[PDB]
Amino acid sequence: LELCYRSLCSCGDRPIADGSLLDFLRQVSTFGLSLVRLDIRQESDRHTDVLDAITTHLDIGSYREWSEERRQEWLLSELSGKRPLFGSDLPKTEEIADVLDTFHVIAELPADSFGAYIISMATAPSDVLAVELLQRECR
Amino acid sequence: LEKMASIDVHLRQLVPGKVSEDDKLVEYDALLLDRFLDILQDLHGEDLRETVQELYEHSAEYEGKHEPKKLEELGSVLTSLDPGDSIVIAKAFSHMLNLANLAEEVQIAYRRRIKKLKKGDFVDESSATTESDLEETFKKLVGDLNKSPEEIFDALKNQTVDLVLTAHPTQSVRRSLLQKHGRIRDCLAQLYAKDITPDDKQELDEALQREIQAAFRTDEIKRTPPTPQDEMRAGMSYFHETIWKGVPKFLRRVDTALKNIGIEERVPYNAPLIQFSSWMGGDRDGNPRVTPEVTRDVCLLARMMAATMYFNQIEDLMFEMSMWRCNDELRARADEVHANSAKHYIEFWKSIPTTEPYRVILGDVRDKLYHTRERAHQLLSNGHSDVPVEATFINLEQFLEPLELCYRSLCSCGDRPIADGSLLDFLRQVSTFGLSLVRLDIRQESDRHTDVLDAITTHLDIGSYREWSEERRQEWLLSELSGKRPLFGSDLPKTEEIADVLDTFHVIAELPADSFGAYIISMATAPSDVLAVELLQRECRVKQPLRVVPLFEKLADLEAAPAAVARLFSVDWYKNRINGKQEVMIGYSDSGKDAGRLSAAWQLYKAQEELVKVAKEYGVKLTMFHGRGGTVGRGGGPTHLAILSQPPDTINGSLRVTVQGEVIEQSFGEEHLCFRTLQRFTAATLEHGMRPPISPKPEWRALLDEMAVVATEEYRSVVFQEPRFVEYFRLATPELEYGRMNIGSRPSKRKPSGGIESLRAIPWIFAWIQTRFHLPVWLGFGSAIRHVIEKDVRNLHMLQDMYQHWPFFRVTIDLIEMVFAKGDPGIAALYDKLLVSEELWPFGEKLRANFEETKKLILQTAGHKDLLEGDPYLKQRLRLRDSYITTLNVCQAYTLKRIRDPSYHVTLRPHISKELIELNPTSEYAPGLEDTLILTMKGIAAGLQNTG
Ligand SMILES: [Cl-]
Repeated sequence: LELCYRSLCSCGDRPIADGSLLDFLRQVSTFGLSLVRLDIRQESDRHTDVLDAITTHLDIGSYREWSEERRQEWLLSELSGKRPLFGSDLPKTEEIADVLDTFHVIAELPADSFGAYIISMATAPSDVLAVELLQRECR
Repeated sequence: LEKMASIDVHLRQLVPGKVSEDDKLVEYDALLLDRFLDILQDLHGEDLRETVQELYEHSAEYEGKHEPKKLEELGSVLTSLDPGDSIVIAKAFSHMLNLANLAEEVQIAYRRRIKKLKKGDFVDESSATTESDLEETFKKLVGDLNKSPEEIFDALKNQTVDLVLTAHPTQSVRRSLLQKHGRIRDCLAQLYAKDITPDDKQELDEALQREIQAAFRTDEIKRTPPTPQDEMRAGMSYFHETIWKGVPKFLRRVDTALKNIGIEERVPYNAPLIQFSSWMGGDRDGNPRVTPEVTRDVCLLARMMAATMYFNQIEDLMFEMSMWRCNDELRARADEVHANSAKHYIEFWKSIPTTEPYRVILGDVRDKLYHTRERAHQLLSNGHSDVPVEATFINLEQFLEPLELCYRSLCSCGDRPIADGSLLDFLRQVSTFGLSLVRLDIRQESDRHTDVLDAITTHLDIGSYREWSEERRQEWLLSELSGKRPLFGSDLPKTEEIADVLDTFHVIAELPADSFGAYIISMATAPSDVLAVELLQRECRVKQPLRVVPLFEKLADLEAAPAAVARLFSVDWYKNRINGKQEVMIGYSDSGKDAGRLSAAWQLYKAQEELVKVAKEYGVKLTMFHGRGGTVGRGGGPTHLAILSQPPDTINGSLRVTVQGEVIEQSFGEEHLCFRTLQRFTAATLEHGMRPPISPKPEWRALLDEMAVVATEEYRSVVFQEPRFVEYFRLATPELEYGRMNIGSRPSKRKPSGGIESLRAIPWIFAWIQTRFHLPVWLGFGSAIRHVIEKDVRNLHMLQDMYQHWPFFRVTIDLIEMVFAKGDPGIAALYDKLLVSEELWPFGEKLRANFEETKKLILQTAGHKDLLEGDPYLKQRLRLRDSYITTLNVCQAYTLKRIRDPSYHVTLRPHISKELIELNPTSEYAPGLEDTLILTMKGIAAGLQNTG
């Protein structure tokens, strides 16, 4: 389309180019390939549940009981690390399976489809960092 | 055309007497040779034929009296051939040798067994003419050992003989040419029916000639150095040739023999007495052509071949299964299956009525078999399918259940006889071949796994897994295998090699477990290698992981092996993962390359002893996997005693053996040959479990330990210490040419710049097989026997006692003697004269003296004056082959001088009638000297077959 527009303008057909063609380009740019971009939203407590099931599964303690500073420190060491975090061998409650499966769906779909991941009941940096880590470790 | 009268004369001079009274071998070979020479004359002219025949007669005179003048005459004729004539002569002699092998197979296959020729002891088990058949082995176990038939039957049900097909070290002959060889063998055989009509005999002769010409007029080069999938398709030929039909036939014969000692049952149809494993497409050790996709391909191809065969077989089964009376359960299944949509038998019945319930269930199974082939073909050809997995057979139980239902049902109605017909054969084929025919083993170097772990540990900044001591390696591997965190992801710097290893594991994880056997670590040395593979298997999400099998190759690896295995059993995680079963692999040829043949044989006996000690200490069922080069890897009769010779309790109802590519035709090409192969494997296994060879007298052990020390000293002092040996090896031997040419898919060296240590054992053996010298097999024996004889006058008597009463020693010596029969130092000398620098000639001379001395000593040990005094049948067949091989040797040697030395101009002779020179256009060497060389290699390889 930009090729058609450029070409038309080259030939002094800018008026023609500024008709249905310009409307089309603007619609492509505004609506993209999806019309809308879907935001995802989840409670922070669901992410805390997932991390606590992981830390319990690794016998490092309960991410839930950890102070915010300990949470932050662990989250930081993991986000900067080179080792993956968990596998199929992980006891997942129906809820924790919901959270992880949602991240897997996000990974298997085009980026043009998504906007923002929104943490309801956010209170501390560990909530945001938790989501960032789950995003990375869910590929 | 009284030309025939000549070849007859020469043939009878080659094999003077009769090895029995049904000895028609010289007749067979004369008949085939005459027809072939007439074909040669009709296609390439009277002069070409007269030349070829003069060459053959000279060669036969040589194999007779061994006058070097005969070699000078052969050479004189062969150098004066321009490349066209050289190709036609080499092709000619390759095909003539093939015909000799064919007449050999017929003779062996129809030789009447002489019940009066049995001596009564174990020596009888070294030749097919006096070995024990299945029933004779039952009677031996019952009489001499007073075992009850119930014990024999119970032993048999739980026994497994696992034959592993590997790629051929050279020309794994194309399936088409095998088919032709079959037609020739059959024509030969039928021509000698003592009741045949003249018109029948005429048409059979014309068919034989027709097929000899057909085989001669097929090219054996060009196209590609066949891809691993092609080599695998060619290896799977023997399932269609003989094995598919052969398994149910052998098992039924077992049933009869069990009946003949009072056992009323049959061998259970699901009992795995016979199993087939394959390396074709799975062994990647030093073979980059074998990729992950190669493994996926040969797995799917196997599933296709199996589904095809089951499909074709189940239609004859459907016609047989026309009964109506049935079990209540099977009637339920029939009404259930009758509720559905009949496409694969419109030629037979519009549809199948519920009054034929067996036919209903079977027709549904036929439908599922078709869908399995179609889905496997779509998976192979695309990568996806559209055939639902619920409409195919994904595991062997799905397949067996309806058939077992038919069998149970038939037996319920007193139709057990009907059930024991095509139905029983089918069940046994399902159980033996499974859904794949073969189970593919995977094999990789330990160093590749070490590379992967080192790249990981480097990527995690924990250090270099490579630099770590074995104890630190073990400790880290243990902490990780017991941990709950995955190890690595996509974010991992993978070299092309490391990507190959990981991708191979991913392919393994994405394929059915029925497809795989064992993961085999070449160059295993320490528990960390096995643990490394186990960890890579788990962290690559291989759901049902393979059994890990260490291949302890070098001598020090063998001494350290039982310590390693004990340490592995002593680890809790591994002990619970193996589920009480461990398989260890030994490579007779690999260890031979390391430390000589005698020292490797004795060290392998001792190492198996110690490994069984460990397995009993910890309560694990040990399974020894016998790699190539062994006593048990030979062809035919000798295998029987070789298996019987293994140290007590090393088998224990699970024999795993390599069927070498250079032997598979002699062991499975023909119906009788296959049956007797399966028989001697099953009988040898069964007997050895219950009647182990004698334990060696302590002086025998001490003597063999000393001999091993001296022998290793000589072998290593020659191969590794002599600086100019590597210079000689490159001249007197076509090893370099073998590495460059399109003969085997594998590189001959692991590191191109290394000496003999970096050379793989197969090109090591092959290089010296081509010159009829066989150094890798006998080197070291001479000085060892010399040593012990001089050390005490009486040690010779002890050696002779060992050869006559200790099976292991007898079979070892016997193998050496067989290899010497395929040897001729004079030809090795010809290679020296044409291809080796003058200042290196005495080197070869000394080596040949060793050759001679060793031969004499081996003879003295075996109590023989001539080689193979105890097996005149083999002596005969070998002599007959040698007359053809010798011409291919001389041709090979002069062709090598011609290739390496463009300054060696020869007085060529005029070309000899209509061509084959224009089938290799993109050759960097001469117009047909590369092809001539390749022909002589394939030919000599086929004539010498197996050594060590
Ligand atoms: Cl119809």
